[PDB]
Amino acid sequence: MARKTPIERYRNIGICAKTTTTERILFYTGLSHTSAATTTFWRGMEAQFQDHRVNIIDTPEVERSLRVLDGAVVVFCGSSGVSETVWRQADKYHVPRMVFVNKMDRAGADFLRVVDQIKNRLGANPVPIQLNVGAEEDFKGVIDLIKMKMINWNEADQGMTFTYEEIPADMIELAEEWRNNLVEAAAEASEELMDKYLEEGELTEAEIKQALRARTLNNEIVLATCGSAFKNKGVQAVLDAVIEYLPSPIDVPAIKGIDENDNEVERHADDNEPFSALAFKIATDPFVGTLTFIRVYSGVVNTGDAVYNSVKQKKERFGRIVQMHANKREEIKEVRAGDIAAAIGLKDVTTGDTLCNSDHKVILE
Repeated sequence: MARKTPIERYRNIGICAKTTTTERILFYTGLSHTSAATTTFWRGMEAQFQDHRVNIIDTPEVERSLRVLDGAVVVFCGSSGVSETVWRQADKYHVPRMVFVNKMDRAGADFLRVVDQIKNRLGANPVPIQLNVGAEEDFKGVIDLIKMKMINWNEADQGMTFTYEEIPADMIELAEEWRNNLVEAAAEASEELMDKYLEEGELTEAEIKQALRARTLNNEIVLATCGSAFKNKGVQAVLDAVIEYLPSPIDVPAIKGIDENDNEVERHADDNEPFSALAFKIATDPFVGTLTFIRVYSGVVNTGDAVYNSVKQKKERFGRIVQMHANKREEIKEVRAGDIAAAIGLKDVTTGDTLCNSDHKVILE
């Protein structure tokens, strides 16, 4: 029995802030194709990618949530802005992140101000990849600084389609100043990119995206976007950024746990590694009893498998397994490395417990 979706197309993310951003993500993903974790599909605003499985993990415990997700979308209101406690813990666990400055349609909205605060108050290195076109009631879209094009989302579709257009005349200089910043941000990813940047004064879109992705993954920068969920202008582009810049399960370090001799060991994101998983939320249900949400880090688990609860030091047997989608449940038979699902009816599993292969015991938490 083989893997159906390559592990590189998974994005385990948290949306940290939230309810409006998440509801819009479920809406866009749904028509294009609180629950502890919801699986959605996204192939890009222009269907420019293969289908990616985006597992959206509900975020507030906090230290546990950050190990369950691989990357995060940290959402800041355009008017208030800067979270500080969460950001610091994220730094400790080296969680790659991007930033979404939402509510750009509201009074007092100022994208660059929020960005300057992330740099100054949070000690981060934010790099905008967009510029808002207007603010408050004048907010009508964004500028994709990499393509150097304005995104005009259709109003009747609810932003389900858009058209690329030219950067309006009064924004050209501002758009160029910030594109220069992002390019130099990309140039510092390698010796080769810097040498080209210095000689030619430019980099290709593919070079810029690869570089910005690498710097996001090594926690050197945080890319910044903006928009408005209510005006259906922006979250569609956040979803593209998740694919382009946030990590897959093989882009983060192997999870660490403790073995039977109290020594630190790791479990690599590979289906051939011994099975290991963390139970991160247990939800009750009036028809199926309990839903034990697990993040699988390594190996595979199937319905009928005997596994070991390393905390309780007892065997559990997996029965039914489900993944929650926005509008239904998919009943499944296996859960592989890098994925999230819920096991129905486990007997004695508590939140934070590790489930693993009996012959390679490990406690993740």
